[PDB]
Amino acid sequence: ERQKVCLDIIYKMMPKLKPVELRELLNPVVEFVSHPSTTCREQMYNILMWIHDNYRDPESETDNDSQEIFKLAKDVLIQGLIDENPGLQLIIRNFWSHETRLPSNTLDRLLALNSLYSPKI
Repeated sequence: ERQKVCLDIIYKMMPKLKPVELRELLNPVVEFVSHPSTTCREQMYNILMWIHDNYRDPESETDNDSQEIFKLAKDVLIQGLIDENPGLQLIIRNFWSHETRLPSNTLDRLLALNSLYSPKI
């Protein structure tokens, strides 16, 4: 419960931090991939979808953190397709399979599935 409320106070305060702070916060939240208590893990993934969608940086490259944390977020959000809980794994599957995160020509989707290799899976 402490960790779930912590992840809540870090989800609500998150669209105010600057990448310098979000970087130092992103370590012990992505440390939640090996967690029991699927609710805290769903909060982790649920802040990481935000961190992913609002940090894609569509060809800006202005900040090292604003692409390093996107690297780490991508790493842990593709590390969730193998989640040992249906539904939650289904949520991550739907997150990835929606338009504009994996394409749908089945050619560029094929070339894009390589981008989510991430050895860990």
